[PDB]
Amino acid sequence: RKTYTLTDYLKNTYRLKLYSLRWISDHEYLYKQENNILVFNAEYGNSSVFLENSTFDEFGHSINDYSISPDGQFILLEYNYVKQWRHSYTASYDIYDLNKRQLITEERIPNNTQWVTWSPVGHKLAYVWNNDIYVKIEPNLPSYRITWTGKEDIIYNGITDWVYEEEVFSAYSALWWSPNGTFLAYAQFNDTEVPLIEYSFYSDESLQYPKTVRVPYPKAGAVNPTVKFFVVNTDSLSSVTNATSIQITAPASMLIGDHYLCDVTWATQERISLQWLRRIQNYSVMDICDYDESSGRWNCLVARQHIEMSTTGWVGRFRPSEPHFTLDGNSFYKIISNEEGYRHICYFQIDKKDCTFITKGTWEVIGIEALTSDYLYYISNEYKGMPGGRNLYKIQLSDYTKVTCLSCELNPERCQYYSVSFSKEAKYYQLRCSGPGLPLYTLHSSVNDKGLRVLEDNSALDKMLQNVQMPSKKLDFIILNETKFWYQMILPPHFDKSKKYPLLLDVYAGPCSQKADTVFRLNWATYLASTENIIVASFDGRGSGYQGDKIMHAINRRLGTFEVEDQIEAARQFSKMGFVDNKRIAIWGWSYGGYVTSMVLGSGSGVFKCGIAVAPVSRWEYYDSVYTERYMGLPTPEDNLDHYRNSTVMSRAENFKQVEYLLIHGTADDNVHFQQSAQISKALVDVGVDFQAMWYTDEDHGIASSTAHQHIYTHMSHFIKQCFSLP
Amino acid sequence: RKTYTLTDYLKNTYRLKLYSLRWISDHEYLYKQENNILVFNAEYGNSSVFLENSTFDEFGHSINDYSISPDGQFILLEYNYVKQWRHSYTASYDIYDLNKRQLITEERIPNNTQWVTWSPVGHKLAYVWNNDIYVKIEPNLPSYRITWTGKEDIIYNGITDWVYEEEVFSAYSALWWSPNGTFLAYAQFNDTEVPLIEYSFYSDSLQYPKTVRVPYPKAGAVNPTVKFFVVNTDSLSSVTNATSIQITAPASMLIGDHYLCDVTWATQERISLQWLRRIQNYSVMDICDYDESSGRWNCLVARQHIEMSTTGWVGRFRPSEPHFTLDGNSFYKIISNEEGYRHICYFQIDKKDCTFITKGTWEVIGIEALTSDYLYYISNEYKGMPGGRNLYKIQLSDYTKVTCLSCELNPERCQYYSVSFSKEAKYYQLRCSGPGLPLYTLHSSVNDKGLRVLEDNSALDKMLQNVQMPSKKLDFIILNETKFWYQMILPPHFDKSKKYPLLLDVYAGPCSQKADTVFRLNWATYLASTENIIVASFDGRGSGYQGDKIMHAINRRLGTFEVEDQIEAARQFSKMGFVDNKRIAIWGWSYGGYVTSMVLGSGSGVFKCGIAVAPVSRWEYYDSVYTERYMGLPTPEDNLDHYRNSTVMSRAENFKQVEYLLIHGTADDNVHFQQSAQISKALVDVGVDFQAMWYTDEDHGIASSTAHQHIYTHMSHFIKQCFSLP
Ligand SMILES: COc1ccccc1N1Cc2c(nc(C)c(CN)c2-c2ccc(Cl)cc2Cl)C1=O
Ligand SMILES: COc1ccccc1N1Cc2c(nc(C)c(CN)c2-c2ccc(Cl)cc2Cl)C1=O
Ligand SMILES: *[C@@H]1O[C@H](CO)[C@@H](O[C@@H]2O[C@H](CO)[C@@H](O)[C@H](O)[C@H]2NC(C)=O)[C@H](O)[C@H]1NC(C)=O
Ligand SMILES: *[C@@H]1O[C@H](CO)[C@@H](O[C@@H]2O[C@H](CO)[C@@H](O)[C@H](O)[C@H]2NC(C)=O)[C@H](O)[C@H]1NC(C)=O
Ligand SMILES: *[C@@H]1O[C@H](CO)[C@@H](O)[C@H](O)[C@H]1NC(C)=O
Ligand SMILES: *[C@@H]1O[C@H](CO)[C@@H](O)[C@H](O)[C@H]1NC(C)=O
Ligand SMILES: *[C@@H]1O[C@H](CO)[C@@H](O)[C@H](O)[C@H]1NC(C)=O
Ligand SMILES: *[C@@H]1O[C@H](CO)[C@@H](O)[C@H](O)[C@H]1NC(C)=O
Ligand SMILES: *[C@@H]1O[C@H](CO)[C@@H](O)[C@H](O)[C@H]1NC(C)=O
Ligand SMILES: *[C@@H]1O[C@H](CO)[C@@H](O)[C@H](O)[C@H]1NC(C)=O
Ligand SMILES: *[C@@H]1O[C@H](CO)[C@@H](O)[C@H](O)[C@H]1NC(C)=O
Ligand SMILES: *[C@@H]1O[C@H](CO)[C@@H](O)[C@H](O)[C@H]1NC(C)=O
Ligand SMILES: *[C@@H]1O[C@H](CO)[C@@H](O)[C@H](O)[C@H]1NC(C)=O
Ligand SMILES: *[C@H]1O[C@H](CO)[C@@H](O)[C@H](O)[C@H]1NC(C)=O
Repeated sequence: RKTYTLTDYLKNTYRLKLYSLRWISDHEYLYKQENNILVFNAEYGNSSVFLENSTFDEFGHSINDYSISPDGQFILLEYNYVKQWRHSYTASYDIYDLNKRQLITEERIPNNTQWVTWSPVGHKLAYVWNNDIYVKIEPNLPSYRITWTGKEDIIYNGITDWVYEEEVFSAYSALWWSPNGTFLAYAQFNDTEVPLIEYSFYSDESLQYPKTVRVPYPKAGAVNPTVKFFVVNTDSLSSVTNATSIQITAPASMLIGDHYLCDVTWATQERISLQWLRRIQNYSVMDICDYDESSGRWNCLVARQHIEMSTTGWVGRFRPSEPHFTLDGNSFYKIISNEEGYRHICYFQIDKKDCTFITKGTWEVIGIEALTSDYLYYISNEYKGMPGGRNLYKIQLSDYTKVTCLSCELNPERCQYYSVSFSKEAKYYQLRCSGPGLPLYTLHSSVNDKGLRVLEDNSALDKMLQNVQMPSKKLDFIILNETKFWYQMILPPHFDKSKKYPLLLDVYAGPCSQKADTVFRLNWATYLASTENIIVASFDGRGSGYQGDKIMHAINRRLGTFEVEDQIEAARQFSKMGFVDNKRIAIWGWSYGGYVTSMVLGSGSGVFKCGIAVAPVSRWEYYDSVYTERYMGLPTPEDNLDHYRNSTVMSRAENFKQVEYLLIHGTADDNVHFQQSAQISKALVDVGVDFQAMWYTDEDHGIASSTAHQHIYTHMSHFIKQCFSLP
Repeated sequence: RKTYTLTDYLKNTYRLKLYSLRWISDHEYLYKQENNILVFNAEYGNSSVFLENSTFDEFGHSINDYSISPDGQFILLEYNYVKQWRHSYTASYDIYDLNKRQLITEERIPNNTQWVTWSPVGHKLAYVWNNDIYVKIEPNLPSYRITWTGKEDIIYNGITDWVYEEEVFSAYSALWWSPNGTFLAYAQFNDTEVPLIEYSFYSDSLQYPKTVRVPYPKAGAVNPTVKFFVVNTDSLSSVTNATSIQITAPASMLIGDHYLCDVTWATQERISLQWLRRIQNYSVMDICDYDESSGRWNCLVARQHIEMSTTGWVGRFRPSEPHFTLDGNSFYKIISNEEGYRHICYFQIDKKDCTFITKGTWEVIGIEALTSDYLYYISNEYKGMPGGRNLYKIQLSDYTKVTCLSCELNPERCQYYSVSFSKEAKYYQLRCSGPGLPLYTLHSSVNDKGLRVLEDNSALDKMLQNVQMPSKKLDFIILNETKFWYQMILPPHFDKSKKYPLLLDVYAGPCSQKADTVFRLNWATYLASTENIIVASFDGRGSGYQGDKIMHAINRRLGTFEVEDQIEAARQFSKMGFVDNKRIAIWGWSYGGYVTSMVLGSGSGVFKCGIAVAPVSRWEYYDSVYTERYMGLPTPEDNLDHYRNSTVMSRAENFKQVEYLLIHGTADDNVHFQQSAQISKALVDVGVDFQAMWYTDEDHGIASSTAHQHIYTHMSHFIKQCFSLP
C-alpha cells in the first residue's frame, strides 16, 4: 500500500466529486455534466439537454463562464476574463438568443465590463462599465446610462472599492434589483481622499521597467471611503431623458461621523431594508424604506428603525446579520446574540419594538436557509453538543417548541457537517455533507422531508482511497479553567499511542475562526501525516467562534493576546499526551495564522522548536480599517493606540534567537502588504537573529498560481522535514 | 591556538592602520590625530597643531568633515550629512575664519546643499542648491546665482544625474574651476525623457510604504542629455545676471546620442573636453581657448584628437585622462597600442599622431605626476606580474631612462603601491597594500631619498603573530597557450596531501582583477583560517591589465567567456591534488552574482552550490552607459540576440542540480531588486527549489552595520551546511 504523498496533493491525484446545481424554479435545477447544461425535474429526476457542449465549438473564444436569464430566453457568454481582487474582475460578454438560436449582434455589451446581472425575473440587464451603471431592458436594445459620475480609483457606481469588496460585501457587485424587476438599487463609493498602497509588479521577463500598482486602501485609522445609496426606476426610462436617481440618506445616528453601508435586502416590491454600521462597529441601524407612488421618493420612517448594539464586542460574526423577510414583508427573522451571548434566531415585526427569540441554548445558529409560512429552516451546531458539526433543522412557526432535525440521522457516522440549497419557495432541498466521511450529495422533497435520491456519493474517490494508507482525524477537547475548548488531530496511519510522534501545530486563530471541525479535507496536513508520520494538530481557543460571545469576545480590542496565549497552552497539553516528542513541536499559519505563528515563535515560551509564517500580518496599523478597527478600535491615544503598538511582531524579535523561523510573502500581496513581512525581517536583522525567508514574485495573498503553489508547499515541506530530523 | 573568526571579521578586532594625509602645498600636509588636525613639514618632518580637537566642542552639531581653502584662510564644516547614491549627498555648511578664529554667520551656505568647492587658489566658493549653481566671492558676502533652470529629477546644474554620477564621472560634482579661480565650467543634465525606476521604501512607524523614483536609463532607453557652460567669476554684477558661455559638442557627436566624459583645464584659457558616442567606440577630444576680445570659447575642429576602437570600447571604462604639460601645449595620456597594450603617449597640440614613450607586454595603470623633467606613473611591469603595481619615473629628455622607484624598497612585503604627490611633487607618499602588511612611507623627489616611515602597522603585525592566519598563493595556469592568473587564500598549516573544499570567489566583470598581491582581512580570511576552506579567485578572459586581446575577448558577448573560464578554472583546481571535488562552491556580488548565476545554471556538473548577491539577471535591466559599452544596443539590427541568449532566467532548469542561495536588497537603486525577482520567478516556474534572502531598505552595497553582519553570518551558515562542516 502506497502513502498519501506530496505529489498526490500537489497534483490533485485524488479529486473530490461535487454536485453543484442552480435552482431555476420551485422544482427544476440546472447542472453541468461534461460541459453540457441540463435541466432536471426534482420530483422525478428526469432531465433534458438544455445546451449541448457542442453548441459553441465555433465561438472563437475560450468561454470562462455563463449566465442564463431567469426566464430561460437568453444566455450570457463570459469570456476574456481577467481577475482583479478576491471577487472583482472584468470580462467580455455576448448574449445568445435561445428561441432564435443565435447571438444578439448589436448593442453588444462593452469589453472590460466590470459587472453584469440579470433582473431577478425576465431578461433585463444591469451592467457596470468604467465605474458607471448601464441598463438594457432588452438584449438587442441600446442600453440606457444610469450614472455619469464614474471615475477610475475615485468614484465607484454599482461596484465596490477595495475595502468594501473584501470586508463588507464579499463581492465586487453593488447592485440590487427589486424582486419585481422594476427598481435597480445601487451603492456609490467615493475614495477621493483615501490613501494609496503602492508596490512593484514585475510582470513577464520582457517588461524592462517594473510597473507600480496603486490601489486606494485605507490602513487602520486612515481616511475611509464615503458611501451613498440610490434607487432607479427601470420601467420609466426615457431614451430621451437622463434617468433620475432617488437617494436614500443614512440615518442621523450615522451621518454624525464615519459609517459604512453594510447590508441591502429587498423586502417587498416597494420596501427595501438598509443596514448601516458606525466606524466603531459597536452600533448598527436597520432602516426600512417604503416607496411613495405619489411622491416618487423613498421614506425611511424613523420610528421603524431597528437598533443593534454590543457592549462586550462588535456587531455580528463579521457584520450585522442578514434579515429574512416573510412574504408580506411585514416581519422578518435575523440571527442575534442572545442574553447569554449565544447567537440565536429572532422574530421581528415591523412597527413593533424589541424582538422575539424563537431559538435558545448553549449552541449557535449559523444561518437561516429558507422561510415558508409554516417553517423556518436553519443550520446549527446543536447536535451532540459539537461546535464543529453542522445540521439542517426546521422549526414550526406555529409552535417554536416543535423543532425537528432534518440531517442529524441520515448517516450519523459519515455525516456531521451539512449545508443546504433550497428551490424557490422551498419545495425541495439539496443537502451536502462535508465530513467526517467522504462528501455526499442528496436531494429531498420538503413536503415530508423524504429523500428523493443520491446525487453524488463519491464512490469513485472511495475506491481509489482503498489502496492508500489514509490518516485518521481525532476531534476531542481539552479543559482550560473549567471550559471546553476544541481541537483536532490528523493522526498518521497505524497510529500507536505508545510511540512518540512529532507534532505540527496548524493555526489560524483569528476572531470567530474555527479550525477544529468534522469536515473531510485532502490537504498538505494529510500528506504530512500519511507520508512523514507527523501529527498535525489544530486548536480553537479564546476568540474562536460559534461558541457564543463569552469565548469569541475574550479577544476584543486585544488581538495578539489570549488566542496566541492559547495556541501555546494547547501545545503544552499536547506534550502531556504520551505520544508527542515535545522536542519536535513546530507551528505554522497563513495570513492571520501567520501573525499568530509569529507572536508565538516570539513569545519565548520555549515550547516550539520552529515554525513557518506565510504572508503574516506584523503590525495592525498595516492592515485595513474595516477589519482591524472592528476588533481593535482606532489607533489613537484616546482609543486603543497602546495595544496597537504593544501587539506587533517586530517588538518580539529578540526571542526569535530561540527558534528556526521561515518567513514567506508574495511581492504582489494587495491584501497583507509585503511591507508587513519586510518590517518583520528588518527587526530581525537589526537585532542579529538568523532566520530563513522566501518571497514570491507577483504572487498575492493566496500564492495560488500553479507553479507558486507547488513551490511554496515544496519549500515548506523541506523546512519541516529538516526541523524534525525526518529522513 | 586561535584563528581568524567570523566575529573578528564583523567586529573589526584586528584593525589595519592607515595614513591619510591631505597635501596642502608643496611641502606640507594635514593629518588627523586624536581628532586633532596637524600640519606636517615634509622636508624636515616637524609638526604643530593646526586645529585643536576642542575648537568646536560647542558646535551643537556632529561634524562630518572639513575642507580648508587653498590660501589657508578659511575652513568649511560639513554637518547634517545625508547620503544619497554612491558619491552624492546633502549637508549643512558653516565657514570658519582662521585669522579671526570665528564662524562666519552672514550669507551662510543653505541647508541641503548638494555640493561645495573652493577655487583651486584663493578662497572662492561654488555651491549647488536645488540644482542651481551659486558662487560666493568672499565667505561673508551674498552669493551670486549662476543658473535658474534647476529642477528636481529633471534639470541638473553643476551636479550629475544618476547615470553620470555612477558611470561617467564617479562623482556628484559637475563643476570645474579654472586653475586661476577665474572661470567656472559646469555641465548641465536634462533627464526630461529619461524613464523612472520605481521601488518601495518601507523605512521605520511609517504606515504607507514610500515609493522612490529615480531617472534611470536602462539599456536602450532614452539617455539624459548634456550641455556645457563656462562663466567668468571676476565679472559678477550684483545687478545683472551671469552670462554663461556655452561650448557645444563637436558635430561628429551631435548627429546622435553622446556623452561628455571628460573635463580637464589645461591652462587659464584652455579647456580640454572629451565626448563619447552612445556607441562607445569613438570619442572626440576638443581643445577650447578663451578669447579676450570676443568672449566666446573656440574649439578649432582642426585640432581635435580622435579615438576609435575596432576590437572593443574606448579606454578601460572610459576614455583616459590627459595630463597637460604646464605651458598647456602638449599632454600625455594612456592609449592602447598596436599590440593592444595600454602605454603612455605624448601629444602635441596641432601635430598629428602621438608618440609612445612606453612599450611592452604589460600596462601603465595610471599617470601620477608631471614635472619638467620626469613623468611619474604606476604600472605592472615588475616581474611581469599583472597583479602587482609599482611606481616609476621616466626622463622626459630620454624616454629610455626609466627608473623604478618602489620595486626594491621592500621586494618581499611590498609589491603593490599607490602614490600621493604634493602640489608640484617635491615629495610623494608611497603606499603599499601587500602582499605584506600595508606600509606608509614618505620620499623627496630631489633624488628619491627615503625621508621617513609614517605607518608600518607594527601594532597589527604583533597581534597577528598570535593568530593562525591563512597564507595567500598567487600564480597562473596556461590555457590555449595563455597565462591566466589566479590566487588562493590557503588555510593555516596547509597540507597538499589533504583534501580541501574550495570556494570560488568571483567577480569577473570586464577589466576586473581578482588575482592580485593585495593584503586583505575579509570574509575569505575567516573561511580559510577557521573553516579550512580554500578561497580562490581566477582572472579569465575579459579581465584587465593584460592587453586588449584578453580584455576585449568579451566584447558584445557578456555572460560567455568570463563564465566558461570561471568554470574551467575550477576544473583545473580539482586537477591539483588538494581539492575535494565533491565540495566546490561559488559566490560573487553584483556582476559577480550574475556570473555566479550563469555558472550555476550551466549544468557544468562542477559546483555543488553557490550564492549570488545582488546579481544582474538580464542585461536590459541594467543601466545604459555600463551595459551598452560591452553589449551595444538591444535592437534586432545590433546585439539584441545575445542580450536574449545571455540571461539567467533561461538557464533555470539547470538549477535543479545545485543548492542556490539568492540575496538582494529591496532598495537597490543600482542593480534593481527586479533582477532577482525575475530570477526567482523563473525558478518557481520550472519547479526548482532554492534558498533566498531579501534585505529591507538595503541598497547594492548591503552595508549598514546590522545588514552587513547579517548577510555574512547567513552566508556562512549556508556554506558550512553545503560542506557538512562542524
Ligand atoms: C480560511 O481563512 C484563511 C485561511 C488561510 C489563509 C487565508 C485565509 N483567509 C484570511 C481572510 C480570508 N477571507 C477574508 C475575507 C479575510 C478578511 N479580508 C481574511 C483575513 C483576515 C484577517 C487578516 Cl489579518 C487577513 C485576512 Cl486576508 C481568508 O479566507
Ligand atoms: C569589484 O567591484 C565590486 C566588487 C564587489 C562588490 C561590488 C563591486 N562593484 C561593482 C561595481 C562597482 N563600482 C561601480 C562603479 C560599478 C558600476 N556600476 C559596479 C558595477 C559593475 C557591474 C555591474 Cl553589473 C553592477 C555594478 Cl554596481 C563596485 O565596486
Ligand atoms: C468625492 O468626495 C470628494 C471629497 O469630498 C468631493 O470633492 C470635493 O467636492 C466639494 C464640492 O466640489 C468640495 O468640498 C471640494 O472642491 C472637493 N474636495 C476634495 C477633497 O476634492 C467630490 O465631490 C466627491 N465626488 C462625488 C462624485 O461625489
Ligand atoms: C530639457 O529637455 C526637454 C526635452 O528633453 C526640453 O523640453 C522641450 O523643449 C521644447 C522647446 O522648449 C518644448 O516646446 C517642449 O515642450 C519640450 N518637450 C518635452 C519632451 O518636454 C526642455 O526645454 C529642456 N530644458 C532645458 C533647460 O534644457
Ligand atoms: C460533450 O458532450 C457529450 C455528450 O453529448 C459528451 O459525451 C462529451 O464527452 C462531451 N465533451 C466534453 C467533456 O467537452
Ligand atoms: C420530466 O418528465 C415529464 C414527463 O415527460 C416532462 O413533462 C418534463 O418535461 C420532464 N422534465 C424535464 C426536466 O425534462
Ligand atoms: C445627462 O447628463 C449628462 C451629464 O451631466 C449630460 O451630458 C446630458 O446633457 C444629459 N443627457 C441628456 C442627453 O439629456
Ligand atoms: C413591480 O412593482 C412596481 C412597484 O410595486 C410596479 O410599479 C410595477 O408595475 C411592477 N411590475 C410587475 C412585474 O407587475
Ligand atoms: C485560566 O486562568 C488563568 C489564571 O486566571 C489564566 O492565566 C489563563 O489564561 C486561563 N486560561 C484560559 C484559557 O481561560
Ligand atoms: C617646522 O619647523 C620650522 C623651523 O622651526 C618652523 O618654522 C615651522 O613652523 C615648523 N612647522 C610645523 C609644521 O610645525
Ligand atoms: C539649517 O536648518 C535649521 C533648522 O532649524 C535652521 O535653524 C538653520 O537656520 C538652517 N541653516 C540655514 C543656512 O538656514
Ligand atoms: C586668470 O586668467 C584670466 C584669463 O583671461 C585673467 O583674466 C585673470 O586676470 C587671471 N586671474 C588671476 C587671479 O590672475
Ligand atoms: C581553448 O580552446 C577551446 C577551443 O579550441 C575553447 O573552447 C576555449 O574557450 C579555450 N580556452 C581559453 C581559455 O581560451
Ligand atoms: C471588444 O474587442 C473585441 C475583441 O475581443 C472586438 O472584436 C469587439 O468589437 C469589442 N467589443 C465591444 C462590444 O466593444
